[PDB]
Amino acid sequence: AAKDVKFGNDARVKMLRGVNVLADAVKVTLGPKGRNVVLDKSFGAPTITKDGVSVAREIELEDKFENMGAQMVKEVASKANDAAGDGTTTATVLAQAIITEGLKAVAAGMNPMDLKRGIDKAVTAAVEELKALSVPCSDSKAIAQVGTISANSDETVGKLIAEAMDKVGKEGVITVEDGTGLQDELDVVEGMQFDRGYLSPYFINKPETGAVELESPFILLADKKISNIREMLPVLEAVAKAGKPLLIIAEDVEGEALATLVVNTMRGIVKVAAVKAPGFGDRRKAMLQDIATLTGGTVISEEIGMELEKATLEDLGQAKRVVINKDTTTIIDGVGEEAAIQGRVAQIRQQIEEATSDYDREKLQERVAKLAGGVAVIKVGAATEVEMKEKKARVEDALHATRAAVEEGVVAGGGVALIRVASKLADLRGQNEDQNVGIKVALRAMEAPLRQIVLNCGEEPSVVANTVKGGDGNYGYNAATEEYGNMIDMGILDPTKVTRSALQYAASVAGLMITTECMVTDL
Amino acid sequence: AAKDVKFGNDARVKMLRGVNVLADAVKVTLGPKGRNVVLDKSFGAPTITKDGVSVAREIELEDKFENMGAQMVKEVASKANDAAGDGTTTATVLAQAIITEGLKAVAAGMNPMDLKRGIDKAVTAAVEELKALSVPCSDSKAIAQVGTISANSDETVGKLIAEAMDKVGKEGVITVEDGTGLQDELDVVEGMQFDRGYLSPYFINKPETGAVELESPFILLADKKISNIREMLPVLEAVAKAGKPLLIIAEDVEGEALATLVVNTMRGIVKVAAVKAPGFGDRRKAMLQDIATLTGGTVISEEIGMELEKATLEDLGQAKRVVINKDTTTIIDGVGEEAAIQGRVAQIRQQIEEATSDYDREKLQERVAKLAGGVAVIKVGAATEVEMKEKKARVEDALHATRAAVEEGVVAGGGVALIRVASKLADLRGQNEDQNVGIKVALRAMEAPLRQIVLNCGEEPSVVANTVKGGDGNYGYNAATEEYGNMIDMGILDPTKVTRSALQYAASVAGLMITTECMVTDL
Amino acid sequence: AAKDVKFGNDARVKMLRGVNVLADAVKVTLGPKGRNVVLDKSFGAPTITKDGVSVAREIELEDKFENMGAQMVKEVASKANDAAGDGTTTATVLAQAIITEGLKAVAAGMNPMDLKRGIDKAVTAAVEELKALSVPCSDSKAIAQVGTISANSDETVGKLIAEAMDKVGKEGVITVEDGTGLQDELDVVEGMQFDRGYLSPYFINKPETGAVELESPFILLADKKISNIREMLPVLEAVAKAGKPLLIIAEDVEGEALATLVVNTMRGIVKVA
Amino acid sequence: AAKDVKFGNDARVKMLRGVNVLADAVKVTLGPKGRNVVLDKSFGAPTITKDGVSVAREIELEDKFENMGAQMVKEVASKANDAAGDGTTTATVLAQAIITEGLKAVAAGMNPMDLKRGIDKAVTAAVEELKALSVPCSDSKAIAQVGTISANSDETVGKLIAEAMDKVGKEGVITVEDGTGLQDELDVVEGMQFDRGYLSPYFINKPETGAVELESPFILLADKKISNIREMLPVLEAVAKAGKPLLIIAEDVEGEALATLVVNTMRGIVKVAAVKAPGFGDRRKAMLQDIATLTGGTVISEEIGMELEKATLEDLGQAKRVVINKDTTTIIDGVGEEAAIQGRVAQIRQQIEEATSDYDREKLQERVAKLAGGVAVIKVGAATEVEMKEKKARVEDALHATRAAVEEGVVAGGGVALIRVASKLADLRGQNEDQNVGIKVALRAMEAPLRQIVLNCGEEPSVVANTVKGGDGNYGYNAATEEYGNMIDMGILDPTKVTRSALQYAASVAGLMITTECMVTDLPK
Ligand SMILES: Nc1ncnc2c1ncn2[C@@H]1O[C@H](COP(=O)(O)OP(=O)(O)OP(=O)(O)O)[C@@H](O)[C@H]1O
Ligand SMILES: Nc1ncnc2c1ncn2[C@@H]1O[C@H](COP(=O)(O)OP(=O)(O)OP(=O)(O)O)[C@@H](O)[C@H]1O
Ligand SMILES: Nc1ncnc2c1ncn2[C@@H]1O[C@H](COP(=O)(O)OP(=O)(O)OP(=O)(O)O)[C@@H](O)[C@H]1O
Repeated sequence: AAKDVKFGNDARVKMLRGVNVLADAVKVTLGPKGRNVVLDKSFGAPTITKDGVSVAREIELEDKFENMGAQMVKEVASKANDAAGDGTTTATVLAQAIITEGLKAVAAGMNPMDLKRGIDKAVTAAVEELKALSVPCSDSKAIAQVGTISANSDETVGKLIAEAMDKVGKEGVITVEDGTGLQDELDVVEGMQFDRGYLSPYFINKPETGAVELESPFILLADKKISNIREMLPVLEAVAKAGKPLLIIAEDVEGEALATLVVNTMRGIVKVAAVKAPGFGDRRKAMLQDIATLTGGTVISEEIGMELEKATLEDLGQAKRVVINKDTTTIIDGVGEEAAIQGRVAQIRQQIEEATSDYDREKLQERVAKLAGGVAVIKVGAATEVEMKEKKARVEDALHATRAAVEEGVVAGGGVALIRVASKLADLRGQNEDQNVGIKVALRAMEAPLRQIVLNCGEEPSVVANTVKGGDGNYGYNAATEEYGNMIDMGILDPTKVTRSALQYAASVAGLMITTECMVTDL
Repeated sequence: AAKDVKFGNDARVKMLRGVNVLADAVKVTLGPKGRNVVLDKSFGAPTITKDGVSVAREIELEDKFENMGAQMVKEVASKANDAAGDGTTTATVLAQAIITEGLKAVAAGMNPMDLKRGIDKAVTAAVEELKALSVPCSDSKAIAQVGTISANSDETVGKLIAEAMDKVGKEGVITVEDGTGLQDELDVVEGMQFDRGYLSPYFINKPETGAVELESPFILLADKKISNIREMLPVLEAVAKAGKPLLIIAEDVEGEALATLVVNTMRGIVKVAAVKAPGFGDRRKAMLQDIATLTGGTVISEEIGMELEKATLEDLGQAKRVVINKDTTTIIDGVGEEAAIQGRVAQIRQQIEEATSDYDREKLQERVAKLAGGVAVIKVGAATEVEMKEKKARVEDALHATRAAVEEGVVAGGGVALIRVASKLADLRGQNEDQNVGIKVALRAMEAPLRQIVLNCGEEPSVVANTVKGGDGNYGYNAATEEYGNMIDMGILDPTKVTRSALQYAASVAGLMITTECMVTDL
Repeated sequence: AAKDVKFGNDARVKMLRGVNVLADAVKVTLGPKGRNVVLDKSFGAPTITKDGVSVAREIELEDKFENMGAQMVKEVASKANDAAGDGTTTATVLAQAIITEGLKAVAAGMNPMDLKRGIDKAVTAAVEELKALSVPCSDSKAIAQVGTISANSDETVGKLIAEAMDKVGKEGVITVEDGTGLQDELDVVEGMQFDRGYLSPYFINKPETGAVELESPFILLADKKISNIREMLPVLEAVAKAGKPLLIIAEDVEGEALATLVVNTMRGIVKVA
Repeated sequence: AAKDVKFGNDARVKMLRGVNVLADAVKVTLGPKGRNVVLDKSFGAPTITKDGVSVAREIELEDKFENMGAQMVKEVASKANDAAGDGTTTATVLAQAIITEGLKAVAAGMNPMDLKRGIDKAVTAAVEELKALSVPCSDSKAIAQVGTISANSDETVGKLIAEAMDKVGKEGVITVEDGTGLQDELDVVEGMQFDRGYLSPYFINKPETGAVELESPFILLADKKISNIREMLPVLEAVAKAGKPLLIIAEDVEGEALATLVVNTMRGIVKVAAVKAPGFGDRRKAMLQDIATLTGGTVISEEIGMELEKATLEDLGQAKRVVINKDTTTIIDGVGEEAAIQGRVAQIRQQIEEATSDYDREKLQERVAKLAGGVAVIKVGAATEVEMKEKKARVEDALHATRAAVEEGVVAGGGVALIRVASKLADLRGQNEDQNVGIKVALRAMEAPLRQIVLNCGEEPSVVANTVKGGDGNYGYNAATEEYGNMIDMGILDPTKVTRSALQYAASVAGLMITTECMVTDLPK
């Protein structure tokens, strides 16, 4: 295709206009005074959201160069949300600040590569500073605060997630799903979780979240890979009139002899899914036995001799709900038999007691933790479908923030930690004055979150920025109550991982992206 | 198609406008102060790169004549990257200089093919001069410098590749692949390398790099060609529900009874690849036996009598990663059995000990070198996908540059050695005054790299060119530290092959290219 | 009126277009086999000429840049004409060749004023060499042939110029008049010549001729400046009573007297030169 | 006519476009290797010139904003011309460099007026540095060289002006005239000069010349205001009966008399040129008495009683020639007796002796200087009237540049003065980063003329610039012979005053137009 090619300042200004559009569209959602935005959906109702990443995904400009810049910054939100699930808006704001100031410097005549290297030096120094300043998160009150603040100062969901992590432990799995009443409910039912994903991206359902859900699925388990379609056709055939969608768990699933002809055979009324089995050998076999007992099913093996053609509907497992994601797949509620589940739990506990090898002990302890923790289910209760998915977004963001906080720790909320590390990093210098200018641009950039939150409050940013810079420790500006105080006392806290990942991704993409002079695109 | 035909100066100026667009878009990436570009991608995120040859590949102009010029100079970068993998930007810059000055001479009325002969005489003299001035590369410090400078003065990757060539020797194979952490990692694992390529260009995966990759492939080996599809259908059928993609190694693979119906069978969910077996007869059989033992597989033969229908999933080989390229195909990691691999290594060593024929000894020594060197794997660790591929590009460029340097030698970096050989060639004269002016055009063109690098630094190109021309030996201008000194001492060195190939390709295409009077295109 | 600028090679190719237009339009008629060129007239029949000056006079192009290039070459052609009297086609043909090759060379990237200096040196050498190659024309026969060739190969004109040349010697003065008879009339009468032009171009009675021809005029001789026309009022009254053309020779003529004389000339009451 | 506004960076880029247009159009002809520029005339042949003033005069753009930018740079060029007389191309080239880097820097988000203050500080330091580096031009050989270079490398003109100052000393008054002979003529005749211009621009007989040149006029001296033209009615009648040009010198001229004189001049019935009365009070009256002695005239005053109406042809002064400049009037070969002039010289010398006030003593000293020194006349000699007037113009601006040189000093030409000063000022800093970048913009802009003239040579600007920077003292690049050396040795010099004024007004207009945010203009119609 014939290419329009732009050089230097023209390319950079088209880039920056597109990036400014996207960053405004995302930054209008930041902070407790953050304001939700409407994303058009052609198939259904318009979607309200405070979730930055879905927004940033939805932007696509008409001018090709502006669109390219917007895609480059959409990468920031995508990477940030995948890493942490929160702070994508923060990452985008840090981006926009860094690109704007770096482009001003470059327009002055600056070398962009030295800016890049200075930005890297400053951002790594900031990573070390936040690691020094990170505080462990505990007491179930800090976690509740993280959830509440993450959900736009929603105390009910913060309390609910605090109760959930109290019950299932700091490492238990919690699932957010559609509720039925007007109230959000907690349902900790028996379930299972294994770190595997779908084999083919054609199993993605109508929702664009990337996780496919099954309405009362039918569980099939296997450790030995079958050979021909005809051996597993009767099971499908039985499934084809069982009533319930089929999820198969195997060591590794092909595309040729399953996916192509299940797509060509079925138009998609009732879905069929196939997933990998984590582990290998005896560990995988024991895990499959545990899953089969949880779902009331059985595991086919060469040694047993029981075959797929002999397998019936009652022999195999069944679950009440199953959600499959690329990162990790969970069976939400497998009915099975409660007495059988308890007997298997006792058997695996005695397996722990007899075992003495460190690897065997730790994997069996992982098994008992998975069985005992269960799955917490969040029934998002609200009046409407728009409020359904909006509250789902805020609840999932709160859950992800709590996860990251217990993974790494917490620091002062509202970007105050950025102010403090910027004050601490004022002395960092680069190889030359060029790298010093880059570090100073990064310094100027890290107060962007506070300024943008205060702007979302309608208050003037520079006043608050200087007021916090005059402060120290955990003194900052509660935007919700429009007053200065200690966040740690009042519970405005960010997870350390969220902040660190956001700043890291933003610095990396911005440093690459301000060094760009030739832009080549279709006309 | 109706042809618009342009003659003489208007044709040549449209040509030159297109060439100038492409050459600017490539030359903005040269040197340590070289600055990255953005190439659009329709399927995914925009690609920020410093790789000049890619920049050449995605340039196409709206005016047909300008598009011709751009394509004919894109040929330069393609040929240069194929030959050496670095210096494509240098080749394009030498082109643009030569075409512009030759067009000025032709606009004066000067005869084109005598200019061509003068250019060839000068460029062959320059080849001999650089061969005289080439210095062998060794000590693992010069290699590290070549890698670092090749990767835009990136010292960490230079140290890493120095360690890699220290471990796997100066001739071992090194693979660059996607990493997982934020850090670039070195993983020297057991693998195989053999100079063979894919049979059909329809096996090219989604990446446009031309090398297909397989995630957990399944290895099949053969020395006797099967006859019918039905004999090898069960293996495929077994593969069709094995879980892993199938790579077949054979003497020579057909298209009629494999490729057509394997494209018609699968839609591209899981790939199936077939490659040629290097060598012939007993050498090919021994290589297949070695590869089957490396992957834990077996080789089908008429003498053995074991048949494809009798072959099972456990009988055949399996690898962790395999990347197939047209030039050379490598199995990155075949698990197999470490004890079996060591036993095969000892057996082949004893085969060396018993053998005395020079050809047998050298091929068995090639076998033991391939087995002992293994495969070095570079896990490109970075924050983002854009930084994934950008760091991959710079690391691969460093790899190719180090390969070329150890293949042929090194000279002064930044074109300083090219300046020196230009100074040494001031006395070369052609058959007539026309050829003399052609030689002088080549002479005035060979200072293009230094000028363009210094311009990328934003500095005064003329003072640097004159200062270096006043200098001698390895005295030149470090662009990174903006100062004049000895390149050998400060480690800025080019591979001799890269520079020689760039100048040869550029001179050939440019002299052949400035002779063009008529241009015939679609309207 | 605002001004539109054009700088760079685009301007150069523009006056190149203009000079090519004018230069071809005038070079067609060069030589004895010079082809006719027809020129429109606002009224009546269009004139048909082989005169390079005549065709070169009215060349003026619609767009301003090539018009201005045509005007520069028109300037040099008329300057050579007033310097020499002939060979204007030759001058502008030489101009076309030199400018075309010069613009080709400067567009080829050489230094323009270095080129100009080289051309100046070459043309100076050509000038001195043509002094070396020059041959005296003191003979009346070559005078007859050159007068013939200049006047469109008319031997009668060259012959008459030869006889007049013999009449007034080497540095005499020859003046053309109109004869009522079908034969040309050659005479020698004492007269006065001095290199002085008219105060105003409006004094010319015949615009095509370019000179003021007066028959039996009263001649006034003055060595003083005519600052006021009141000094010329009795002179005008006397010459109007007598009824003949009037010629004035004075040291200087100021704006007032010149303006009043111009007004009187366009009135049609007196003939004053 | 309605008014359209454009504020913000759009206005900035707009006048940047305008100044780039005009600045290139004038920078092409800079230097001895300056390329020709062709300009259309509404009638006849187009003019071809190397004069920066000429090309800069008729630049105006179709759209209003860049036209305005062109007009600011035009007015600064003309202001420097009237201040100095030469180097207008230099001033506007410096203007282009300073404004382009300044607008680039302000568009980079930093404070424009911090930048302007920094540029002002840097240019003030440059002014004091060039004062330090200025060399006296008392030597007649350097005077001949600078007169040569100013008048397009014509050694004859510089030589003639050199002998002119040899005739009338260091601070004498010299007027160029037209000589009928092919040879140049030089004479010295006692005359008058004073800093007074015409009442109306319509008094100028030659619009291209800009001055009123009159031969053998009747001169009227008055110390009173001409409120009514009825006072000038008998004078007009007498001068119309006599038939010569008329000069009026009066204290003030009101609107009525000026309008009536303008009507009379455009009628074509009389030649009347009126100028103000120079000086003030008793000094003005005394020097008007001196002028009356020089021309044989009489001073008319209301306080004395004798009025403008009671004027005869004998009472008015007379002279052989007069030239009334734009703000100056000079009288050559006055009729009045030299003995009376010598007596007046003695009287004002005794006034000097009895003078006690320094101001009055200096006024009497300049009175005796102008009354005794006289005026040199240089009559240009040539064959053609066209080259007559062209060499006359070359003499005019060459001598004006020579006077600028004599008043202040001379430095090596070719812009290397600016190059050396920029070398000596690399160390100065400002109060913040924006003042520092303003200093840097001024520094790297004041080096532009060398690069532009080398461009005009056809060579590479940067190599010559850095080589001359490396060279120290008066070492630089002869553009004429296109080779290095000392320009003093080969006589390539520029007056200190012209370059100093050029850079001063360039920095002034840059500081004023950098700080342009709102740009109002009339509507496109
Ligand atoms: N009362 C408050 N005072 C100060 N900062 C607050 C307050 N409430 C919330 N914040 C800050 O607002 C941010 C949370 O807002 P929000 O969840 O909308 O965006 P995010 O965490 O940057 O990312 P995302 O777009 O994924 O939601 C955190 O930085 C938190 O510290
Ligand atoms: N500090 C430096 N000083 C001088 N030259 C340098 C310096 N750093 C790098 N170079 C030169 O820059 C070039 C490497 O730049 P780069 O890798 O972008 O381009 P390339 O090698 O010409 O080709 P390609 O487009 O394939 O990368 C080499 O010629 C190297 O000598
Ligand atoms: N031989 C020379 N070598 C180098 N520079 C020279 C030489 N002769 C003159 N110059 C420089 O060239 C400039 C003279 O340019 P030019 O004669 O076109 O007019 P100007 O003085 O710049 O201005 P104006 O427009 O008022 O005529 C001066 O800056 C002078 O120093």
